[PDB]
Amino acid sequence: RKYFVAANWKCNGTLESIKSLTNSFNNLDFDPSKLDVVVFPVSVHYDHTRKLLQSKFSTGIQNVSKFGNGSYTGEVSAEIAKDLNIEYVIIGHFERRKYFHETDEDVREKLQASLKNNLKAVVCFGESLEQREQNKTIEVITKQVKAFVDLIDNFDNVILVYEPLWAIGTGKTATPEQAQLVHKEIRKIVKDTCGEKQANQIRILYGGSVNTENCSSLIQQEDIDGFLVGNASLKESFVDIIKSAM
Amino acid sequence: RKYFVAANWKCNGTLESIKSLTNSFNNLDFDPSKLDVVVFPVSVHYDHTRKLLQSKFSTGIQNVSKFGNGSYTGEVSAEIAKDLNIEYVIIGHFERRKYFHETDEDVREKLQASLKNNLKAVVCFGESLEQREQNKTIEVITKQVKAFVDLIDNFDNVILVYEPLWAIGTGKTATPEQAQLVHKEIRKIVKDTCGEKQANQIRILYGGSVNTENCSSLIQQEDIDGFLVGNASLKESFVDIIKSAM
Repeated sequence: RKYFVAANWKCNGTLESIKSLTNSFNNLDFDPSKLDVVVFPVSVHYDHTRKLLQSKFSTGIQNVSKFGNGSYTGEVSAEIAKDLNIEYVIIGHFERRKYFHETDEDVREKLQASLKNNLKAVVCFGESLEQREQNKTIEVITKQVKAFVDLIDNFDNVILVYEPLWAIGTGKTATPEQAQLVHKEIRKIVKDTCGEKQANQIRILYGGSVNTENCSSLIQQEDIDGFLVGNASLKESFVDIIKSAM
Repeated sequence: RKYFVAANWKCNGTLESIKSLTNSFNNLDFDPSKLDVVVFPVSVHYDHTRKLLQSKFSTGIQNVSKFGNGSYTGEVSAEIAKDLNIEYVIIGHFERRKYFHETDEDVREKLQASLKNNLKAVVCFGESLEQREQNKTIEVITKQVKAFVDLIDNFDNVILVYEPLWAIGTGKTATPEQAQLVHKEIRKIVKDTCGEKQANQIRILYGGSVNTENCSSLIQQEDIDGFLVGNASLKESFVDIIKSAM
């Protein structure tokens, strides 16, 4: 399984800043045929980033519409993402599940639009603090996954990401092994709703806080196939994280 | 005062369709100092459009984040737009109030955010079929207007837009004379809480269905200063609409 290393710049950046960060990322010489590296900039920051990052790097956008083209002010569609050659899309990131009310229903509609236009989706999920304290993890992750897992046609064009929300700001932090458990559990869920084969080929990323100190300790985990890094990806040392996957 | 005319492409357009159109747009010789003509392409189309369209044409985005920069996957913060030199932004467009639960609170917030970053806004609002149908347009409009209007300090950088939602859809169509009324009321509300000066200098575009055949009928109205043209702006004929205002 090809390790997956994604950079989620979220809503951050300035022309000059990306210039620096990208020029930095370029220095690391990696073989994309062995490893996948994806940086997701800000909608309006896309064309800037793409023309700065050497092709070895892959790029997507942090979001896609649930509708096709038409009267949907403020929305970018998979239709457009395609004609613009954007290769990946993040869907269901908890930050949009929270501040914007996106739902499983929406994530399904979004996953479907993307695959129909040949986009590659990086779909996210993960139980909450309260949900975990109710020993309802496996349960939630199943309801979540089973909400779109049926739409995947080619298990190399859809990337799963686990977001341990139960830690998102509480001093807490999933141990490289605690994450590992949920992971292997996600995959099982995949096995029994798609087939032993499928699950052994779909990549499942970690979503918790990632960085230089734990990256290698994480990727090394049995069922963690890389990660969707947040703030650590806005610093030039991010190259160190990519390495841990080389 | 200065007539304002904008093209709201919404979620429509490919790299080529835009190349071609924009060109059909350049041909029209108008003074950008006597009239305002603004185009709003899809986020991942701003750069492409901006470069292809000439200076006489102002360009902007269709939505701006209510939050500043930070962990907000999927959003575009006003500051990022300021660093990008995006001059205009649309806010509270009914489609975003509907499909996405944007509120009067949000609008208020995004406007205050846009202005902090020297952006120029085109804020939208209007009542529903049920609301007009129960005689309340003036009650609604005032609320929606009193909701954010006070933030305005330079009555040239914020442009109000009315949207006859009660028609939009209902196979109906507000008449020029009707639109005019609502417009004089909006103006008044601007006056009542900002002063005659502010009031008589702010522009209030139409926002209902505008086309090569009724633009005249509306612009002519004395409380109509231009419009937020939809589908028609995807055609080369849009120019004739700019013309109705020059």
